[PDB]
Amino acid sequence: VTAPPRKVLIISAGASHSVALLSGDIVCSWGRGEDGQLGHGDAEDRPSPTQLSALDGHQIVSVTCGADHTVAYSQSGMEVYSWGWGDFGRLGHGNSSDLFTPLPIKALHGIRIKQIACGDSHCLAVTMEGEVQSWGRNQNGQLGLGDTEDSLVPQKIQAFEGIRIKMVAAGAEHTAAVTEDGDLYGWGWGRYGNLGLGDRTDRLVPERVTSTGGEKMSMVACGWRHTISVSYSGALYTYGWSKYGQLGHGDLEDHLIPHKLEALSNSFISQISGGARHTMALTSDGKLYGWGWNKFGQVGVGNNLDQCSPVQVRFPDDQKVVQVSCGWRHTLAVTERNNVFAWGRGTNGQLGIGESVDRNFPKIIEALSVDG
Amino acid sequence: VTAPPRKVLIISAGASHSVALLSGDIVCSWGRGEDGQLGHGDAEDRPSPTQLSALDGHQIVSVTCGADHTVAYSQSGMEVYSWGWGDFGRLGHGNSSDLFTPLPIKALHGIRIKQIACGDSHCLAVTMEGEVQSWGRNQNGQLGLGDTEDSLVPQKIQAFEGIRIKMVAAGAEHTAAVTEDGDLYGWGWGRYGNLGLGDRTDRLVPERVTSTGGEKMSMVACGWRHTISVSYSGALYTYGWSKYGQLGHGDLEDHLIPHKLEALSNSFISQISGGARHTMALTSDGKLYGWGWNKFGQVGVGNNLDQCSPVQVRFPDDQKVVQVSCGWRHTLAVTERNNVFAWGRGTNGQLGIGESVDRNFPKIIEALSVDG
Repeated sequence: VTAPPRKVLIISAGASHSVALLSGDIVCSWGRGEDGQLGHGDAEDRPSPTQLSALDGHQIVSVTCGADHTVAYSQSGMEVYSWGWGDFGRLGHGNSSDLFTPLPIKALHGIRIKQIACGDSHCLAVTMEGEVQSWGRNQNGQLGLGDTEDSLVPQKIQAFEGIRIKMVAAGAEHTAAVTEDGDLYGWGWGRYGNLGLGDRTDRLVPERVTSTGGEKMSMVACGWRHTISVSYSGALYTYGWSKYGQLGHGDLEDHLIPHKLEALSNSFISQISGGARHTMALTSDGKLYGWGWNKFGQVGVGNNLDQCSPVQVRFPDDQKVVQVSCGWRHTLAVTERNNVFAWGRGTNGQLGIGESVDRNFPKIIEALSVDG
Repeated sequence: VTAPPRKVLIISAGASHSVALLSGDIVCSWGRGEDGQLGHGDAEDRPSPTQLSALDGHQIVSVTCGADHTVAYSQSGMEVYSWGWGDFGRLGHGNSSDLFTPLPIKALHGIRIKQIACGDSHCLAVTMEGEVQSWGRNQNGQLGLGDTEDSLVPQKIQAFEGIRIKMVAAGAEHTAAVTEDGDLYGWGWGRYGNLGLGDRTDRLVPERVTSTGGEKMSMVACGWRHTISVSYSGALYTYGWSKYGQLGHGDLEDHLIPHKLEALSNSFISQISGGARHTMALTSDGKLYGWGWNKFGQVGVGNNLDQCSPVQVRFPDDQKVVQVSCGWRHTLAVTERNNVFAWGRGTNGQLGIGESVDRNFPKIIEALSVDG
């Protein structure tokens, strides 16, 4: 009998593409291919998951999408790879060349990497020791280096000296982080209140968010112009832009400091993802809630109407969700049954279900899933 | 017999879409439709020219594409319309809502408009009196208003008081202008020397280019990060980014001040267009030269190799070219026979030739042309 599908370990949504890491250290990618973000050498869209052969045997343990580029890394080889749109040095190679196949980021060779975050035009790496390096576009201070000059190679954020960083997140042109001891930071473009600092002004270095209720934060994620964080008590906070209701507070008003999403106060949140104009949160018992822009069905609730308060995304037999990732106009999810689902815009093939119309509720990706 | 095709009056290329104005005041659009830039109400790509019915009978005399939006105006009704991606107020309506159908820009109602220029995320209008108003993204000073705050509505550039502006041009995040008396200006994002001011620094208000040889400039155009101008003697100057050879000086070096393109010194240049990473120039006797990025065939010279020096684009029977417009990955041209040709990337339908592979030399658009 044909071997069971590989376990789906990681999913990541870019703006119009999708990438997964499967057991056996196998990378696959699908969706928009025009900027090289799929990494298969050509520039064509792929409507079904396509194995990225160039990374076979390279012991990849992680993948992360930016808007129109992709990063992956190997812990054993201590190598980070990047490919896709090259403008402003977002790929980190000391130039701005686009890449249609993965190349190792030489500046990160031999570094012990804990996490990579990618925004639209900048990226950040966290080391096992909690140090942070950033690269790419810096016009609004998003690299946190204290100026506004783009960096074509990774540079250490000296502002975090002596501060152990747990994780970072990046939006279009802003950045956030949480420390191992629960403090929350924001920097970069801040015009819609998305740094959580109480104003609409950029920051060129990380600045600590002081309005958190004395609550410590365990995690943070960014959408295009909004930010989401979760406290040690599982409470969900959002801040920044809510033009499309993506903050989830029942209206379309921006927030300049973190604001607890009251409607979810009785659920413990375990994972979060920000899309361009929508948001996902996953509870500890595997229920997925979505909200925000829904023009293309990306909220996954069976219609095409924007949602300004959380709505539960439903799956067959109520199977629990274990991973979620948001793109510009689509959403990906993995369930406890080792099924992968996708919904939203499908014109670039990003749903991974073969040629298809857009979908407004979850659709199974047969190529990756146990069930049909 | 079926009436002759309408005369093609204006062509304009956006990043991944294409728009034309035809005799009888008819607007048609094709290519990528996802952000609303085609203006037909839906979000779908159109691979053939599609009449924009909503503007029928509105006496449109001009159309101009930005990256992912479109502007048109009527001289008789003194109305300017915009549609497409709404972020940062590039559409000029006092909000940042996307539009999938044209809406009039109320702030420009009853104003006598001479010209509209659109970049990626900002736009400018020149009045019949040579005044300039700008709107949209302003993070690097590209609106020329003296600060870095986005403007959701048009605002007058007070810096040009008493200076009669002939025309303006806009790139990704920079802007240029020529005065009626031949002076050249640049402002906005300047990191690749593209303002022509001798450095890599932004300007928040227009600044005059002083290295022009005492030559007066009759016209200016912008690509993504480069700028092109033509003198009263028909000499061609380029400056800014030349990573892809788009300045046309035989190598890949940036220029911080205008540099005359020596290879074309024996031709008189009459029209110019900048694409994202390629360039077009049209001589007074109707010969079209292209150069720069050619990955998708957009230079139109029968291959997919970048060109760092001008190469003549050839047409059937050497019919003269009368109009040209460059997009992100495609190029449009109109000839003296009232034929329209397109070449380059075709995945969004932007070539207007029905479903098609990419093309590396000119292909006739049957729907608009006299010939087959």
